[PDB]
Amino acid sequence: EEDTPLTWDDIPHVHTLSLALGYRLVHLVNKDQGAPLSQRIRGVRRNLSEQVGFLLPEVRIRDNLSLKPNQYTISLNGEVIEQGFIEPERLMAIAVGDTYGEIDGILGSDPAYQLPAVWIEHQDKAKALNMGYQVVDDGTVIATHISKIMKTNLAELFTHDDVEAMTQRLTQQAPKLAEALAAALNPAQQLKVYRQLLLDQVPLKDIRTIANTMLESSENTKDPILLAADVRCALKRTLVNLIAGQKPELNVYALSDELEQMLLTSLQQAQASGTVVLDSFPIEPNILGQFQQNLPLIRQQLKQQGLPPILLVMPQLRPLLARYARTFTQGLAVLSYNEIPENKQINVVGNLG
Amino acid sequence: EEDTPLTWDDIPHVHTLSLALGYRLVHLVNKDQGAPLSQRIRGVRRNLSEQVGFLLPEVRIRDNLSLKPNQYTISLNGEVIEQGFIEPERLMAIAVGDTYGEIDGILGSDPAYQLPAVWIEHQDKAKALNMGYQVVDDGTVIATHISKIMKTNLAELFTHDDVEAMTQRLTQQAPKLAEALAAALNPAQQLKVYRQLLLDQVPLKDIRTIANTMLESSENTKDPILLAADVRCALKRTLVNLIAGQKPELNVYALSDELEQMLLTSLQQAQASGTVVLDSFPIEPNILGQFQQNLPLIRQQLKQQGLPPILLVMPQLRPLLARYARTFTQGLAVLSYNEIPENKQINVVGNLG
Repeated sequence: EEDTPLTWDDIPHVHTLSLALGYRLVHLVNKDQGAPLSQRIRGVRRNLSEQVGFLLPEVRIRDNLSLKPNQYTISLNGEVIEQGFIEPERLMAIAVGDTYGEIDGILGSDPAYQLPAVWIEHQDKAKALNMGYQVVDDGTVIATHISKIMKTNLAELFTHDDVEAMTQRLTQQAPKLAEALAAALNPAQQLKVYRQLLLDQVPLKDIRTIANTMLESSENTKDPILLAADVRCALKRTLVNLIAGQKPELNVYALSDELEQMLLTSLQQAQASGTVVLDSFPIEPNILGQFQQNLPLIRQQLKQQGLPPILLVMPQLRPLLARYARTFTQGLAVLSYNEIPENKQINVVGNLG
Repeated sequence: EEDTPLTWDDIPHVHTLSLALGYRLVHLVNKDQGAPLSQRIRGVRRNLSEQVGFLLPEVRIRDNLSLKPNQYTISLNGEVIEQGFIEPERLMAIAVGDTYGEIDGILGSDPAYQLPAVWIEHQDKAKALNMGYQVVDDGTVIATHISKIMKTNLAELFTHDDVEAMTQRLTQQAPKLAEALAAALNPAQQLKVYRQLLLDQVPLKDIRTIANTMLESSENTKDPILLAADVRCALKRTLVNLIAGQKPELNVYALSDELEQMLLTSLQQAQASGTVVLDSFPIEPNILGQFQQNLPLIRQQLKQQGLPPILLVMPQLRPLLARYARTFTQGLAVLSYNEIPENKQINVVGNLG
């Protein structure tokens, strides 16, 4: 009543990641009933931090009664991105596709990868564990969802303030490099580069061999898409090691010489303007529908054989097609030619007409 | 009599928001009779502050005998904007449209949204509450009116002094961003951008992901309408989340290819001059009457189906049509194409001939 001063502080900040927790599943943060979403959530936030190099933000957790008593929503920067439904006390199990037999569990879905799911009681673990199922506790069904959301939205999770912390962690290793890098690219320019690297989900663990490449290639162009190409050409090793396995033989698609040429025409035309697009899209010659059609099949065709999906392109089209594979197909990999080692021999599968 | 020095201080300042309180309803601020307009008014000024991000001004309250003993006027920056009439002691109830039955209450109107209203005694609440009505105390009839006035005039409520407080509240989060933003856009330039964002009523809660976008896009253009487009493309998520619901399917209008083209002609023509208008209006080819005619129907046609009103345009016409929907229709939403996610599939309703 005597809040007679309202101050800007009364306005609550917004947070990058936040969890909404409905009634039936608030027995997960209460610090007594073996709160998983203070360790399991840190489990993901660590076993993914140390993997992608930069400390992922702190997942905050709130419980808005506004929603159904047994659901949760994950919010990126202000508001929901994905919203799942948790069974009251029936643990979920997944059948990868090699498991056989079913259990009495109520059908559901996998909120992570859109797989069929059965929600089984706490006792039937044996029947799941002895039939070959992939059972998971309640909290993990969330934590895996948060992991997928982080791994997808990696870009927006990298703030204009980590670019300070990255240079700190890099001065710890090569203290003379940053002192020569920060004077070559102002942090506004650096961040765009890390954004372009994290969009296509490239790990920034070995920051030295990344600042080295930015410092090198900074002379020619300060464009943050020509720079993100060079860093990827320098990380070709870990790129392919993460996309495909250590098997030297490699299977991938390739652009159809016709369609591939048809695009380069568009880029050259748009080159009339001052590269109005960086490379994300210069021209939409109505083949965008053809793409939005094939790229799902392109993922699925290679998912008729089990091998991970990859796609080869010209380097000049590399940065473009990354945007499509980032929106249309939830899973893909667009690699250039020079981004693949001369060690791993590749095997084209076919064109795309 | 010995006020022999008259000093500039004797001149009373003017205030952004101020309330006028006639006789019959001064029993609302007197601090004894459960003064609602020191808590309810703060109720709105808080549950709207924390929503739109920036601390709304302090509503001042005065009682000029000049007016009828039972009316009130709300004043923005010097003088009345809206003026309501309060029944002596008969509480008002509203029938949303789904409620059935009437009560003895004297007819009136809803000062908020122009709805039919009945003013009932304090006892008939049950008959209202058991018939399905929306009854409200005297003070709330005001407080809701103040809320509507704030939510409409948000722009003029954002002073050239908050741009200091916004950077303070943003240094609290990303202290290295402002120190790199304030050196990129002088506060005179920043404010115009926040003005353009608040005109179409976009929340500024997540200031980090807004300064980030202004800092980014500041290289190309310092025009505060090309900047307000990029911030909205970056907030597309919360934009649509606030206009429509979380339902992925979406229904909206679209410009008639003919009329849409007819405007772009006008913009290109005006491009002869140095973009004499930012984008609010380059050319009035007498289709302004057609607009002032349709936009009311455009609101109402979609109010024949209950779904919230939206309108799609070209991005190059986006900033223009925002001015019309800000004046002609008290409620509308003009969204571009790139301002809508690729997640929510849209459903056009029809052109506008």
